[PDB]
Amino acid sequence: EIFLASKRAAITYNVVAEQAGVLNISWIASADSEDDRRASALNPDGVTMELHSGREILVRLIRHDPAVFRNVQNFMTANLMWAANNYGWDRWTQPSFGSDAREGWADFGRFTRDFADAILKSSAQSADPVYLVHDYQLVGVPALLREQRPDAPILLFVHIPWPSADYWRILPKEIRTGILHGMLPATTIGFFADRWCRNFLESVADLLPDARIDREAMTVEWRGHRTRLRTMPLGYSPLTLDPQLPEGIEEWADGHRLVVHSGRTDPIKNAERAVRAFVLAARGGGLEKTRMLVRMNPNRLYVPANADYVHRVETAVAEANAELGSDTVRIDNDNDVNHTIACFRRADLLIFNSTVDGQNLSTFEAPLVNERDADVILSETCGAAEVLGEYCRSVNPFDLVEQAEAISAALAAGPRQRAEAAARRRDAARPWTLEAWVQAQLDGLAADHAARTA
Amino acid sequence: FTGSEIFLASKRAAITYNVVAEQAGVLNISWIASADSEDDRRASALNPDGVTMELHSGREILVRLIRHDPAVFRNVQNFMTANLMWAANNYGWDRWTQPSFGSDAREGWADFGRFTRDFADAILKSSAQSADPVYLVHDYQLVGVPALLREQRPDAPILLFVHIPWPSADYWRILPKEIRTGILHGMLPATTIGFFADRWCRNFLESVADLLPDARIDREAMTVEWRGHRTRLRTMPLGYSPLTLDGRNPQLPEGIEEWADGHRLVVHSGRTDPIKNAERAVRAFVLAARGGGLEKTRMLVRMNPNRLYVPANADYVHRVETAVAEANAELGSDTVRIDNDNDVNHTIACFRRADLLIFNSTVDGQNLSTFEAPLVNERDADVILSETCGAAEVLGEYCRSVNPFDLVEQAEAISAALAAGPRQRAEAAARRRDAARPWTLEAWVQAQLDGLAADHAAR
Ligand SMILES: OC[C@H]1O[C@H](O[C@H]2O[C@H](CO)[C@@H](O)[C@H](O)[C@H]2O)[C@H](O)[C@@H](O)[C@@H]1O
Ligand SMILES: OC[C@H]1O[C@H](O[C@H]2O[C@H](CO)[C@@H](O)[C@H](O)[C@H]2O)[C@H](O)[C@@H](O)[C@@H]1O
Ligand SMILES: [Mg+2]
Ligand SMILES: [Mg+2]
Ligand SMILES: [Mg+2]
Ligand SMILES: [Mg+2]
Ligand SMILES: [Mg+2]
Ligand SMILES: [Mg+2]
Ligand SMILES: [Mg+2]
Ligand SMILES: [Mg+2]
Ligand SMILES: [Mg+2]
Ligand SMILES: [Mg+2]
Ligand SMILES: [Mg+2]
Ligand SMILES: [Mg+2]
Ligand SMILES: [Mg+2]
Ligand SMILES: [Mg+2]
Ligand SMILES: [Mg+2]
Ligand SMILES: [Mg+2]
Ligand SMILES: [Mg+2]
Ligand SMILES: [Mg+2]
Repeated sequence: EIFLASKRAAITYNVVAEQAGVLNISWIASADSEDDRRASALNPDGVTMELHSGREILVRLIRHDPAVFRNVQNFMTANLMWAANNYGWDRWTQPSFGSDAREGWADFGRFTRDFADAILKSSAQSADPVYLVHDYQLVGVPALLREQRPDAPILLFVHIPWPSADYWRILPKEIRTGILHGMLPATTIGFFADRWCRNFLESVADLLPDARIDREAMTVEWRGHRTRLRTMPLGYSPLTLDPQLPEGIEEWADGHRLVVHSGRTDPIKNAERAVRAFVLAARGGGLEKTRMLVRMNPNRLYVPANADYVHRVETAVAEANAELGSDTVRIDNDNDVNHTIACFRRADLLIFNSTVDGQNLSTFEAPLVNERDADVILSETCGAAEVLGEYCRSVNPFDLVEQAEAISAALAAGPRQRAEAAARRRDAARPWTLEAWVQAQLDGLAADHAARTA
Repeated sequence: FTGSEIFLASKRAAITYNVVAEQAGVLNISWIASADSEDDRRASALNPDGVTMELHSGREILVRLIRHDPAVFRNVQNFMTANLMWAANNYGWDRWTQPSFGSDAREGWADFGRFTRDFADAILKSSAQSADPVYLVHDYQLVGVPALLREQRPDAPILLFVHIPWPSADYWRILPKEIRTGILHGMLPATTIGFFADRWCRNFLESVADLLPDARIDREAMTVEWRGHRTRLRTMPLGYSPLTLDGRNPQLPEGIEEWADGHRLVVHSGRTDPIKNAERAVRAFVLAARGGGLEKTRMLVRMNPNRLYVPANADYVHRVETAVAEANAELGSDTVRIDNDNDVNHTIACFRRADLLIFNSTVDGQNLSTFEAPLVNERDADVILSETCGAAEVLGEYCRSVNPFDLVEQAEAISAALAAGPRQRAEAAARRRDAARPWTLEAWVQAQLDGLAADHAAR
């Protein structure tokens, strides 16, 4: 009786996919490629997939209008909404919204309707449907489901940050209020971090004059709807972690301590500042036997900011080597999860210094697989820092001096200090499994639902 | 405050041989400010007690200039206060690419601690032969001063009044740890902290709650309790100084009256500062005009040069020039003009002539022009006002309140303002003047005194 939906499914012929497997339910997601459109058309029952975890799932892909989907993905969600929720605008010079934003918003409504139709069509014969709506791209869905199913439990879980009210307000009026209107009819809105729940509540208080927020209870009362905000942290999926280095890396790292920065090709991952911080720390000859690997996993390169970030990182690494000597810093840029885990295991120092991050799962996974008791530098603005920051070197991701000094201190630490820190850090990470988080969703929603309906 | 001597301090005294200057005039008290130059130091040495200065408003004040170490000051001014600190509180960083703080930021903090001890020392020396001093400390360069005054004058009323925004907690947190905490430690010992807008007070309380684990905030009482100090946050709006708006009819700058002659005139006016948002103003104008529709309309971008040595400000001027060049290329030659000077007679004259006034700041501590301009305007000009100006909390309901980042919204507001008839414009402008008129400098000074006295009484 549980229905699960999220936009992104990268199929070839994922946390939401693992959750589908845990609950043994179908997963409604978007067809993006032509192959998905064909597979979906040819397979009305859904497409079956085995995940690495060994879980096997059924995925129902929605065939959107291709132009609507193109605009929504490339412009609205991955670019505009991304910069709105992940703090990428300077205000002085960007953004400047024109007609494109309005057409994007209309297209967004159409995409939203596609998901609501799929979810309602699929649940139509269900007497007591439970709706789990995942991701920021589906923020419009709860209002549509609520209109048809006034009594259904609806969780909206957002995997990315929620920005401060002043920053949320950057968006065009129809969009900044329209998104909030779409979300509040949910029974429960979930984020990974208290800071995001707080920012959400402030955004609502600021923009919606009829809303009453309660900061202590973390609730909104708005036009009938009572909505509860919950923080439900996620760390890792053990079954997905249950590898070998990329080519050249083991021999290149052989006689050295290895610093690893790892993340998507997304500006929030902050590899440019990580490299510049390493350079400050290595500035001759502050460090001698150390190399740095920048592991990048290509993702949404249809966004200009993402392409431009890659170039900025490449430029920084070349400048690093020009300074520190040839082959001090390398980039390895592929989407092999096996390579990522291998890099995690080999690291002497792990850097997850994001400008901001909804959670950051790498900061749980990496210490859990690392067999060198690697120290971890973690940005204070990652959702993960609310659970793990006391066990890592928590840093301001904009301060190169602070980061360089953390790098230097981490590499100076002996194996006995590193052993003890790493043990505490693993102990803190270990409870935050995918299975526990799924349970947290259902438990939170069940509790809130009784009050929501009342 | 019977029996009290009041002391007023602020950094900026652009004296060549200002709101704080007018306040010194209102209260008949000396103004302690920074010697920027060699001339300033000489004048201050020659006149230990102070230099007499007539303001154009007609008031006469005594100004006492503090000699700083020349290098300390140039760095505090050029890098810290004109540039780094400005971007922090006026929202000029994208986070993805800027800022990246290096060793210069830590040295800058150290220099800032010096400039701060300079002011606190001078203030305390000046008040040393006073039994019951009252300290009015103005604007963001002096954020460190209240802690030092409190340390040496535990029972003195201290107001710190910040003229610029206070940013959201997440944004304030961009700053290096020593600075983001250090500045809060500096401010909280004040009896009262004032801002021009409620939003700034709210953001300040959030920053304190976020960074200072020892502090307790009350969002409704607007208070902080931290390590002993109870601090009250107050919103004290300021609009205009009537003594700068009376007197003879001002004259327009060279050629403007001719050029604007047969046309409706859109005026954007402001300092050469990215927050003033002229580039978007011009692009919104172009969207509203093209192609036909605003045929008898011209646009004047009045810029007042200030801090052009800051790269962000130089870049802004370049972007505006570029947008004006592109506007003219599109709409026809000489449709949009830039006119730059710091002539206040020219500014008032342009306010007077405007058919449409645009004050569309990306953010603004208050913006006083949005009060002055409707008060002197002779044409019932409409006002487009950014919702992110502190002024909008008082005047937003009486103007066309816009999201300053939305070109479509702004173009539609330009079109709607110019489509309005004389009776609608007359009625709107009368309500707008009525809403603006009470917010005088004199009333704001009284608000400072009244708030401080009340908060001090709650010792
Ligand atoms: O499509 C947006 C991103 O979704 C994922 O990342 C978000 O959700 C993660 C947990 O599922 C968080 O750790 C992270 O902070 C969020 O950005 C996905 O991992 C990314 O590849 C996507 O860009
Ligand atoms: O030195 C910073 C600026 O100070 C003034 O502007 C601030 O204070 C004004 C009121 O005194 C507000 O209207 C404005 O929003 C603030 O930015 C001064 O007018 C500016 O020239 C200075 O750059
Ligand atoms: Mg997307
Ligand atoms: Mg992007
Ligand atoms: Mg808001
Ligand atoms: Mg609600
Ligand atoms: Mg990543
Ligand atoms: Mg991304
Ligand atoms: Mg991105
Ligand atoms: Mg950098
Ligand atoms: Mg930290
Ligand atoms: Mg001077
Ligand atoms: Mg200054
Ligand atoms: Mg500052
Ligand atoms: Mg400051
Ligand atoms: Mg510091
Ligand atoms: Mg504290
Ligand atoms: Mg006056
Ligand atoms: Mg006169
Ligand atoms: Mg008090």
